[PDB]
Amino acid sequence: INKAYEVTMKIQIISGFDRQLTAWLRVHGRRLTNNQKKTLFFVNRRYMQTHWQNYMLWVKRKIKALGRPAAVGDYTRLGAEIGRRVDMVFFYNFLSGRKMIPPYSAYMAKLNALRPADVPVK
Amino acid sequence: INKAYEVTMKIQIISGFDRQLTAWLRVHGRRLTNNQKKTLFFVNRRYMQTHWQNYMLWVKRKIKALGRPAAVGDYTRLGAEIGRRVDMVFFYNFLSGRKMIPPYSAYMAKLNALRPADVPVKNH
Repeated sequence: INKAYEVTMKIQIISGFDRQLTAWLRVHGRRLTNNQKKTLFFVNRRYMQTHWQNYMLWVKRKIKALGRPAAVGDYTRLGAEIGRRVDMVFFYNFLSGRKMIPPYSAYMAKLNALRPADVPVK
Repeated sequence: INKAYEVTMKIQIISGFDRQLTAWLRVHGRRLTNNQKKTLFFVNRRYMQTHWQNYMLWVKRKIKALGRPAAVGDYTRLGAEIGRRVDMVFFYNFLSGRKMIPPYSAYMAKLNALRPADVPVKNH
């Protein structure tokens, strides 16, 4: 059930990365402009996209290792695990500590405007 | 810091960062696209811009410590030292290591097309 599986995983991964960022922003957000905050949310979606194949390699081996028929809920749980086990807070700290949060551009707004279920992955 | 001094520093810093990137690329650039390489050259300019206030305080201290009035040759030297010693390699490793090199955008090509002397910084 391929796309139901991709959708629940994307929702959980983005949700999880977004939780890390919103938590981080409560501590560090004072210093950043609203555009810089939106850029970091873009970063979350882009990070998921550029690591999607690696997450799928790994998810494929975890389902396989179920010795069981995968239900969509398996995918929900594997996505939630990626969402909390990727250290995005390190990434925010490094990027902001290097003063290199990129400018908020229309192409970033475009990605942020999609529903999480529709964020394109390959 | 006066305009003439600003200009020799931007030239030397961008040149130094560019040399560091050119070096790093020999090791780490085999599988990047031309686009991705051009983004890291943009990153060098952007890095200088966002660290400009930091470099200006460092420069002020170095100049206070010179033991004589400063002249443009001192600023050329300090810009070259920043160009050499900032570690752009830890930043290039971070972007490439995480597969987060940004796409090459039109605004980036615009910044890359300026002469280093004309890259805007907050110094006016």
